Amino acid sequence: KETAAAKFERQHMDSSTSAASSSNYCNQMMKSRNLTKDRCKPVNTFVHESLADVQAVCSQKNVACKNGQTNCYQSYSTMSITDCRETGSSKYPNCAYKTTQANKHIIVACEGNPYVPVHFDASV
Ligand SMILES: O=c1ccn([C@@H]2O[C@@H](CN3CCOCC3)[C@H](O)[C@H]2O)c(=O)[nH]1
Repeated sequence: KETAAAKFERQHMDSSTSAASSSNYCNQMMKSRNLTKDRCKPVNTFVHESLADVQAVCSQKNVACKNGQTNCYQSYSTMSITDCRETGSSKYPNCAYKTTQANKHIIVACEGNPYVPVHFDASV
């Protein structure tokens, strides 16, 4: 199958690129990470920091999750991220995305033992 931790890594981690995401990046990555199989996932963020650094966020600033749960954590430092946002003219199965790089604090939901990221909540 796929654990929640692994699913977070597949959907949200891209440590291999520092911050040079081309205009093609989201189009390629949304497909390669299997986020366009059942539908075009409308919004998805990739984090270009080490797995250790992102995992460390679960020990950082506790904040409320958007859904009202209390297991969200905000990074003390800004992180290099790429936001992928489905274009207005994107039509499944040909999902099309705008690629936007940012340096922002991330907010993730953490669960389990070990306590690790399982959802990407927001960037601020
Ligand atoms: O800045 C972001 C914000 C969201 N996501 C994605 O959308 C989040 C939740 N959505 C909330 C609205 O209903 C559809 C699902 C997912 O948890 C997360 O995968 C981002 O990736 N980066």
